Amino acid sequence: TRDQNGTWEMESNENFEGYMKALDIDFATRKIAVRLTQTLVIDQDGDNFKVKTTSTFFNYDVDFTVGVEFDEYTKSLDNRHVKALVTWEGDVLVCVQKGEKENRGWKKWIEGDKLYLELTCGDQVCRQVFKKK
Ligand SMILES: *C/C=C(C)/C=C/C=C(C)/C=C/C1=C(C)CCCC1(C)C
Repeated sequence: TRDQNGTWEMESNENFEGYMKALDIDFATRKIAVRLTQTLVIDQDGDNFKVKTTSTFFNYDVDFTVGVEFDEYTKSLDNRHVKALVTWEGDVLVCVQKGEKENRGWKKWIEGDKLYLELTCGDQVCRQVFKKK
């Protein structure tokens, strides 16, 4: 389904370290974040998304409209400027972050009671799986 609405609690986090290292996230920061359990809160109304990612130490917020390019400055992460665009490929939601890093972005999809997130940067792929709360 395309309906990604809900509160989603992480059950699996594969290769978050590699993704973070490919982004050039500082070594000391990665040590904290690498095995933190995350919660994703997604509010989806038509093409409009509000997404909040929360953990014990880190909170993130991003709002976007599907099909509308937008500049991002990822200063709380790797501190870079990218041009972000989120679109649908079938029922897979695809974000491309155009900039210095190749293959940078993510794919997100629902399969059952679970939300899957694939974060990509360079040659690295992180896969996270969440269950709806
Ligand atoms: C729709 C799914 C989205 C927008 C996923 C967002 C995930 C993040 C913004 C994760 C950010 C972080 C890192 C990449 C490194 C560790 C610190 C975090 C959790 C803020």
